[PDB]
Amino acid sequence: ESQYQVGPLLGSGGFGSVYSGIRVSDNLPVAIKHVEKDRISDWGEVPMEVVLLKKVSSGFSGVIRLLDWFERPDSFVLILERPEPVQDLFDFITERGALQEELARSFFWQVLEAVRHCHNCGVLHRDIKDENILIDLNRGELKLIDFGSGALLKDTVYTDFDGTRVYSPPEWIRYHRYHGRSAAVWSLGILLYDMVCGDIPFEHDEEIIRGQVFFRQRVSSECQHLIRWCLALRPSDRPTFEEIQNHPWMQDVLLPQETAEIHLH
Ligand SMILES: NCCCNc1nc(-c2ccccc2O)nc2ccccc12
Repeated sequence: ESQYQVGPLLGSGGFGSVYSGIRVSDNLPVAIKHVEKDRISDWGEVPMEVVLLKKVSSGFSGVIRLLDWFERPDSFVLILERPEPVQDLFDFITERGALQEELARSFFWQVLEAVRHCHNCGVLHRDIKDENILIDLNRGELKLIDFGSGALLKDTVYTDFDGTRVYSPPEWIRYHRYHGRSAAVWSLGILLYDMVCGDIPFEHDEEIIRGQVFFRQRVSSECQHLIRWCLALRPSDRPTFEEIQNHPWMQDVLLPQETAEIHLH
């Protein structure tokens, strides 16, 4: 209360309410996110989201870092990093339409680096999508947000999910079972299609199940191939992170600052 000055509401939804703010001591820009305890589904040791953020908030990353948190009688309050100026990937794509492949290559690469960092830290995000990706527009750097539906990463089967359905894999739709990495890779396929086409490939359960990809925009063969690989119906047929980043479409990525200079300035 006295440590932060609160500004505008930035967003609200299933994750709670997120406000802009300034840390009073040093003027550091922050985001202040409130969520009601009753609206919290999962807990650890605090909300699971706090556990997962601390595991990935150490060191530098393509993840929005947790700086502090507070418990109130009926809510938890998270103090998060806030780049300025910033825009989420959903609003960016909405404003600009399908992204040029060079731009999509750079963004997608940074998303992959961030997700690998989560996985190395023992964290599975479970809601990778355009709305959960922030763009620092000056540095051309991408940051993941919203670990509110994530879990500790494990090698056994998940039978629960509360992420975004249209990014969820066919095995979740049919069987209510998935494994972490291969489900992550599927959502990455949806994300990459979204970047180069300006919209998601599937809307209904049976389209996800059928897994046929139609391209509504001109997209290179190499990119279509990577997308179709990530969206293989058999989880085991999907690429590993390593195979994604060694894919020919992923070669010669721009540096983030180059990306900002060319595409964001
Ligand atoms: N797509 C909704 C995004 C609303 N804005 C923002 N949302 C969040 C945010 C939203 C949900 C969960 C955790 C989070 O950190 N964190 C932000 C951090 C800095 C700047 C903006 C932010």
